[PDB]
Amino acid sequence: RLVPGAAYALYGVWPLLLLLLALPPRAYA
Repeated sequence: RLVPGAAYALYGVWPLLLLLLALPPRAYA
């Protein structure tokens, strides 16, 4: 029902931490 940000940042932050958990270095290594 169009959340007021409550279910927006929480949903857009999981993939960021997921990206950070498997984030590669600037030189790939």
